[PDB]
Amino acid sequence: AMVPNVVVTGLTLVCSSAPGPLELDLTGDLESFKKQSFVLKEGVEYRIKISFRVNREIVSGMKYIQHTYRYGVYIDYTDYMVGSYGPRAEEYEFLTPVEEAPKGMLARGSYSIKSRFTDDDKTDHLSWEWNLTIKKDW
Repeated sequence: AMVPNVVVTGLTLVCSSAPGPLELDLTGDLESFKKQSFVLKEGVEYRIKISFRVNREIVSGMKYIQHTYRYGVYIDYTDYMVGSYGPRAEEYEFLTPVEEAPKGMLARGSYSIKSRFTDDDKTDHLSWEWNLTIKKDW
């Protein structure tokens, strides 16, 4: 111990009509993501996929949280129940239900997302910030 129990490894934006992969390596330098962004075409359906491993013991009440900002203004809170996961060699993948990108010129542009992977004990398994850009086109 300081053998971590949970290691959050990746964020993926799942979108069938995206021209390429939208992935964050969460084992890297988390700061660099603030000077990067993922593009989504306005109005499209997507899901967020969180890749994580459990090394030692059963974690209950896992939870994925997203705080969404536009120019530093707080505009949405979304949390998803992830559930209970036991230790395993193979990484787990949590997928959100379907979300939809907003639509219209006024809703276009870059949004800031503060992500948190936590649980019933409020453990900070991993906290990170990334950007989502909504455009007219890919």
